[PDB]
Amino acid sequence: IRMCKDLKHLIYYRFNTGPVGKGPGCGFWAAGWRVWLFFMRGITPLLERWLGNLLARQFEGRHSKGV
RNA sequence: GGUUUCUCUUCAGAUCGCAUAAAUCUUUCGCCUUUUACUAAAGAUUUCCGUGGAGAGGAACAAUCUGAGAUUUUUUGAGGCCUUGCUUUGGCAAGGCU
Ligand SMILES: O=P(O)(O)O[C@H]1[C@@H](OP(=O)(O)O)[C@@H](OP(=O)(O)O)[C@@H](OP(=O)(O)O)[C@@H](OP(=O)(O)O)[C@H]1OP(=O)(O)O
Repeated sequence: IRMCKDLKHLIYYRFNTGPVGKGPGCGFWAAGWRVWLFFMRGITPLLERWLGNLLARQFEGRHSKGV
């Protein structure tokens, strides 16, 4: 989130330079899109393992003593 | 001595990736009632998103294509001839010849 905020500042202070002002008209979404896809690369196996454990506890049942 | 595409197997020691996430363990910090979820540095490992080389099989298209392959100076007649020793009998070593 912090990286995205920093990127926005960078983009805005390369955008609002000449006659353009502080309007909401700047949409240059490639950098934040890159950041959230690299996050999604990292968060795919962790969420896969977590939801697999959730489904296995939902269907196989919870081991009482177990480990 | 074809291209394109799909799948499988094997090897990566190249910035395998002119990009970059996450997790585990051991310690140091910070926040701090306690536990997750946390802070950010190191080390040891992993997973994931991708990649390169080689081989094999399949499918669709061009059906070949791409190759490798002489006289006029200095590289051709200034060529033949008797004698002495050896003849090693194809001639060698020495003289005036043309
Ligand atoms: O720095 P942030 O906290 O991330 O807020 C910014 C900032 O607004 P603030 O100055 O008030 O903090 C920008 O403003 P500028 O200084 O660059 O002019 C910009 O606002 P502008 O559109 O007017 O440039 C942008 O706004 P937005 O993302 O809507 O485009 C956004 O403000 P927000 O946090 O409200 O979104």
